[PDB]
Amino acid sequence: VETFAFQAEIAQLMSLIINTFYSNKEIFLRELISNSSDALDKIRYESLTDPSKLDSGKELHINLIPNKQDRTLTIVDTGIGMTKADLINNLGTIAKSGTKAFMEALQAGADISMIGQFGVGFYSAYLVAEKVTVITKHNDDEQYAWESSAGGSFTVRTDTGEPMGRGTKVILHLKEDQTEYLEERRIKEIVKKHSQFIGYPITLFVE
Ligand SMILES: Cc1c2c(n3c1CCCNC[C@H](C)Nc1cc-3ccc1C(N)=O)CC(C)(C)CC2=O
Repeated sequence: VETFAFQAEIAQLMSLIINTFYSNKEIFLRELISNSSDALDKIRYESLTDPSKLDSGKELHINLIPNKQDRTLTIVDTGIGMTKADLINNLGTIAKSGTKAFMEALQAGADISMIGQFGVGFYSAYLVAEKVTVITKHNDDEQYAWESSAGGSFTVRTDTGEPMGRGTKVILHLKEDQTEYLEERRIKEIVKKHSQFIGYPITLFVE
C-alpha cells in the first residue's frame, strides 16, 4: 500500500466540495456516468484500429449497483480503464488546470454543478461519499485500487479482488445522511434527468 499527497490544487478542490453548502448533490451521478462514457468512447475508438484490445471483453456498458448493507453505490464500466501512472500522476496533473479554472469560475458566480465543464467532475463524488474507492484495469497494466477519504492523501495498491477484465469500478462509500442514493426510485429519477442520452446501456441493479 502506497500513500501519496494530492496536488495542492486538488486538495483545495476536495475541501471546497466537502465544506461548501450546496444542496444540489445529485449531480455527482451524472459526472461519474460521464467519466464512464468517456472511457467507453476511448476503448471503442482504439478497438477500431486494434480489435484485439477487446480480448479483455467485448461488452461496452455501465452498471449502477446499490448495496444498502455496505452503504455503497458502485458505478461499473467496461471502458478503457486506468494505468498506475494515470491513477498516481497523469490525471491529477491534468486536473490542476481544470481545478484552478473551476475555482476561479466559482469566485465569479458559477456553481458547483458546472464542475464537469472543467474536467474534474470525478471529485463531485465527495458531495455524497465519505470515501471513494476506484478499482481499475487497463489492457497495458495490472488491476489497481485507488482510495481516498480526502484529508489531503490517497492510496494506491495492487488489487487482489475479483479480476475485472477491463474497465473501472467507482465505489462510493456514502455519508450517513446521503442514503437516498441507494434507493431505486431515486437513482432512476437522476439517470432519467441528467443521463438520458448516454450512448451505452446503463443497468440499474436492484437489491
Ligand atoms: C480527473 C480525473 C480523476 C479520475 N478520473 C478523472 C477524469 C479524467 C478523464 N477520464 C479518463 C479515464 C480513462 N477514465 C476515468 C478517469 C477518472 C475517473 C473515472 C474514469 C473512468 N470511469 O474510466 C480518477 C482519479 C482516481 C485518477 C482521480 C482524478 O483526478
